[PDB]
Amino acid sequence: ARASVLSGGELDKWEKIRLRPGGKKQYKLKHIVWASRELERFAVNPGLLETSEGCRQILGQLQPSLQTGSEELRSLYNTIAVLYCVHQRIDVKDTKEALDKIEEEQNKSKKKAQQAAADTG
Amino acid sequence: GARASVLSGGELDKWEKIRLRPGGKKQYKLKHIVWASRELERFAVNPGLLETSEGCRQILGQLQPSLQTGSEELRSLYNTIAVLYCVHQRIDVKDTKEALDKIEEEQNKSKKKAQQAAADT
Ligand SMILES: O=P(O)(O)O[C@H]1[C@@H](OP(=O)(O)O)[C@@H](OP(=O)(O)O)[C@@H](OP(=O)(O)O)[C@@H](OP(=O)(O)O)[C@H]1OP(=O)(O)O
Ligand SMILES: O=P(O)(O)O[C@H]1[C@@H](OP(=O)(O)O)[C@@H](OP(=O)(O)O)[C@@H](OP(=O)(O)O)[C@@H](OP(=O)(O)O)[C@H]1OP(=O)(O)O
Repeated sequence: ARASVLSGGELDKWEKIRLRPGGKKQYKLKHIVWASRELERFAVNPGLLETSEGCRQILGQLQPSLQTGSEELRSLYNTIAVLYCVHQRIDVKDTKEALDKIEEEQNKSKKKAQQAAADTG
Repeated sequence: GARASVLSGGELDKWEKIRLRPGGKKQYKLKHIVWASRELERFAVNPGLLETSEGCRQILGQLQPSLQTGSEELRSLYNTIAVLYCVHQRIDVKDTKEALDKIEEEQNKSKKKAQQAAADT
């Protein structure tokens, strides 16, 4: 699960992203292996880490449990959030920025969906 | 019509400076409150809920699922009540677009303070 999930280029940008905004630990291979084993624990298909859409669907499954979520649950969500941004080639420098951008991309997409339907005709 | 129970004095003078469209010339008037009031009755929604920040919030939650497929009338009604909410909340807006952006920004920050409140146990 250390070569199927990310490409070579994806990995090099993965290993520069910091776990927390003002911290110097960064993401490693071990966080990919861990998230993989975690999803199986949660009865989720780990193969979905391999793509943007797969990651999106995982975050959709996990979102409802996020506010009451344990630290393990929150760490798993944040990791997959960073993976999604990587797959999308959205630049991020830490976990918080990936969450902000995913939030920003959900608003943009819902906006364009409303404009597209509204201007239909 | 009168329907002068919805906005106070300070609120009415802010209402009438807000533009219907972000860079437009027409601004909200008393006839837009009268109209929104009658529109809600026709949608079988309590128009007295226009009189408070909490009332407008509950209306927006009622109408939101219908928004993407809504007609111009439905969208106009939603937009009008989004501005009223911002007026009641003393959120400074200058047009309908900004009112919608700030409601979304407010929902984002409440959901994350709630996630941080629980996350700190
Ligand atoms: O390959 P390097 O010369 O070692 O520089 C890279 C990198 O810069 P690049 O993206 O151009 O490779 C980092 O930060 P960003 O530029 O992505 O913002 C980071 O910079 P910091 O000094 O701020 O940490 C750090 O430079 P350095 O190795 O001197 O500490 C990093 O190496 P790391 O990714 O392992 O931190
Ligand atoms: O006669 P006024 O009521 O004083 O209208 C003027 C003004 O127009 P003038 O520059 O010609 O005086 C502005 O609008 P524009 O003509 O440039 O479009 C301004 O507009 P904003 O609301 O965007 O700030 C505002 O209009 P409003 O009536 O909404 O307050 C403002 O005068 P006030 O300082 O009296 O508001």
